[PDB]
Amino acid sequence: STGSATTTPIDSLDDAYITPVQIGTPAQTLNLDFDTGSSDLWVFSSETTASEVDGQTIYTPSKSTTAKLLSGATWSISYGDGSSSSGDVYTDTVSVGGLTVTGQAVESAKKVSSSFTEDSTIDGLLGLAFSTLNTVSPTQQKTFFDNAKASLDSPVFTADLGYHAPGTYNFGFIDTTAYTGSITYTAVSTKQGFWEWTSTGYAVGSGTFKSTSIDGIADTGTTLLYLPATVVSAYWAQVSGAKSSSSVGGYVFPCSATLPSFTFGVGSARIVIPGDYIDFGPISTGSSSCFGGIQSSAGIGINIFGDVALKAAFVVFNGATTPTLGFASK
Ligand SMILES: NCc1ccc(C(F)(F)F)cc1
Ligand SMILES: NCc1ccc(C(F)(F)F)cc1
Repeated sequence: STGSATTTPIDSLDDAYITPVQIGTPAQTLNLDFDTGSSDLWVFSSETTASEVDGQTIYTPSKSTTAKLLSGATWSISYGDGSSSSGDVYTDTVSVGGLTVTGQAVESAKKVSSSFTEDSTIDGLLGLAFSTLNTVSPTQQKTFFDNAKASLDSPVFTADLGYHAPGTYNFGFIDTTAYTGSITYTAVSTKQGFWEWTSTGYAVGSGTFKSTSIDGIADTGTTLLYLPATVVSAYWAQVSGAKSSSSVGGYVFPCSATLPSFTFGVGSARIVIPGDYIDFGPISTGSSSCFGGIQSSAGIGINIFGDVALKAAFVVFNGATTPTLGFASK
């Protein structure tokens, strides 16, 4: 079987993407953030503290004839940006774009951090990293992808994120009309639970390509591109007036500047990120300083190929027994 769902940016900056997901019987439709950097499916629910809910659609297990409380199970998660949430665990039927999994662990948030409360358009997260990162205790739970793997025509899903436009998550098949040229596959390390791979280098604008290994993770749940300080400094040096601001927490640049493109290597192939993708707009309403989409990973400890990079490509997450990542131009 297969599944296919449209994913839509939540705002005009492509800060995140939401995808409708059907949970329960009868279906309750929630808009979830598909996150290949985490492995928990958690939702705002009727059990969430009422003051921590501001416009979200909530999952109500008591109205689902297929929901079962997973006795004694709890979950607690903290994301790399400081966000967190926690609660209890149900099992229920979950469907994405026609692809149905029964007995999926649905983690019901009793408490959420402020950053989720303020994001009225995101009803929860759907983790798509490896199940070793799932936070359910005492019994670890499998991701939606892991549960679906057996019935999928092919153990893959693909991410086709749009620039200021809707995109597609496909499960179980590779749409050969969605990209140009060939798909270049590269090896994945699962030792930390992430879709971790090694990029073969980079180029700034029309400059020479610098062959150098950059280890990082493919993370649809992170907005920006986080790279080593040496790379990020070489990019922003080509933007007149750009500077790293400690008060802002990263590189900013004059909104009137034109940004050079950024190329990253996948094996022998090259993925070009247009300079317009790196502009994340004024740091405050009316400001003439704009926030950059390429930032240093030094404070983070891991390099992150977030949405800025991934939306420049058609990306195959190959969940075969030896997993690989595929990249194609589009
Ligand atoms: N998108 C989920 C996520 C969030 C943070 C991290 C970090 F910061 F730990 F690398 C990885 C993955
Ligand atoms: N990387 C996971 C993640 C995704 C979204 C959010 C936000 F924006 F909703 F706070 C935080 C953390």
